[PDB]
Amino acid sequence: STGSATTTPIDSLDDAYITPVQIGTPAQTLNLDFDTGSSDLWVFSSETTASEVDGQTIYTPSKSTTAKLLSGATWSISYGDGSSSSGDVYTDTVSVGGLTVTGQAVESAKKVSSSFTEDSTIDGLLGLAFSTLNTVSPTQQKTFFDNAKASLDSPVFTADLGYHAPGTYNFGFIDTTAYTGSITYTAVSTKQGFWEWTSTGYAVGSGTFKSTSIDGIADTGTTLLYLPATVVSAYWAQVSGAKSSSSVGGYVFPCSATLPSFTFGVGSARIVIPGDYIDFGPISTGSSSCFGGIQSSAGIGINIFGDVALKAAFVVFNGATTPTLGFASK
Repeated sequence: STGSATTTPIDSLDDAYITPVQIGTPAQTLNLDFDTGSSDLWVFSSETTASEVDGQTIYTPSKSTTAKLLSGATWSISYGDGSSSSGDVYTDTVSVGGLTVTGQAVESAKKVSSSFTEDSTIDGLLGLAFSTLNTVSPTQQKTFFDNAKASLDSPVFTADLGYHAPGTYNFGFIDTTAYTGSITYTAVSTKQGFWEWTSTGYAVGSGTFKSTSIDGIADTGTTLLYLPATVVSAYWAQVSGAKSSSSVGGYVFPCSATLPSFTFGVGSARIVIPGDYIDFGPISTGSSSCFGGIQSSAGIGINIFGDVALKAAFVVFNGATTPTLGFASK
């Protein structure tokens, strides 16, 4: 089997991407944030505290003939940005782009933090990291991908995120029309439950490439590119007037700037992030200070190849017995 679904930016900055997902019988379609940095499929629901719902579409398990309470199971998750959610668990039929999993754990939110409430466009998350990170207790649950894997033509999914445009998540096949050149594969460590890999270095603009190992995660659920302070300083030093602002919470730059590109290494291959991808616009409405899309990972504890980086590539998440990651230009 295979599946193919379009993923669409939630706003004009590509802050996140939503992908329609069919849950239950008859289908209830929710727009979920596919997150290769976590491993819970959770939704706004008929159980979510009413004051914490503001425009989201909810899953109502009592209206699904295939929903079953997973008795005794609870979940609770905290994300890198400080947001969180928790609740109980149903199993139900879940389909993505024509690919169907029966008996999928659908984590029903009883509580969500303010950041989720305030984002009316995101009806929940669909985790695509390794199932070892799943938070369901006392019986840990599998991700949608883990459940689908055995039925897939090939044990892979791909992320093809757009810049200010829709893109695609495919399951079970590699679309050879969706990228240019060849795919370069690189080793993955699953020790922390992430799609963790080591970039071979970077360049800023038309500058020389610096060969240096940068361990980080491929995380579709993180907006920006978070790299070591040394790398980030070298980037922003090429933008007149750019500075790190503790009041704002990162590097800002004059909105009048033309940003240089940023290149990262994948083995001997190179992925180029155009400068425009690094512009996250005014810090507040009407400001002439703009927020940067490359930020320091210092104090996160991990480097994160978020959407800024991933949307510059066609990315293969290879879930074979020995997982690997592939990157191609597009």
